[PDB]
Amino acid sequence: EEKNIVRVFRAWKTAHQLVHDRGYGVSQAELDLTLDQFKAMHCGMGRNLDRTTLSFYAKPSNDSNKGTIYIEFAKEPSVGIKEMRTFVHTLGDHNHKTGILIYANSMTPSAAKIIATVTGQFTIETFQESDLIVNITHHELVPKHILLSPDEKKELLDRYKLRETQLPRIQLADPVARYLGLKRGEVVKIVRRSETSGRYNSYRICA
DNA sequence: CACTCTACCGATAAGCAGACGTACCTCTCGACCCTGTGCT
Repeated sequence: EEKNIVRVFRAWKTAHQLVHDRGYGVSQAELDLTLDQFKAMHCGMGRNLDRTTLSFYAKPSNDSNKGTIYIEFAKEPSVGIKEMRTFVHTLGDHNHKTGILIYANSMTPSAAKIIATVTGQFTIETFQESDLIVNITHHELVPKHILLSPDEKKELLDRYKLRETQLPRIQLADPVARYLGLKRGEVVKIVRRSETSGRYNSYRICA
């Protein structure tokens, strides 16, 4: 019982960090909470976690072009087509451009088909709770990934006289690509340490 | 308009087979059968 509560708290804080990293607005109070505060703000009198209140949303911080982002934790342990349609409806109602759905156990394939069905209208990204318990970008092995704006990508390609296919590649299913919400064609500048040069800048296109 | 019996395309793995293997060099030694048919 308590284990599920602490797991959902960890996933929820990780989702808040994920939102803040992508460039959306998350108040420092939200980032710097504690387990007890989460219990107070999301658990009932009987301490039973209330999955209705696990959803939140955020606004872009420095790029007003981006739409609002909406994050919801699946009420049912396994997401189905019914809940996928419900989530798409919720996204449409409030005009949320981006939507992240976090489920616990599994998600059906025909439910996944809905993501491609509405890709032209909304961008929907799915996470498993276990994929957000620990923030991977805080790992020592993970170097600093930074999304490049289209102007900076164009600058890089023109400087190296490159084609997008000639850059190193990063998979869309890459954990850090999913953490950063990378779409196909977007380039990430990765800053790394180096035994030889001290610091190194690699560039990977999402593909 | 609550149900529970079959249609579905899905995914699941399942057992399947098929596919691969250091470098360069020196030398020796062994290599079809079976039966028609003209010849004498």
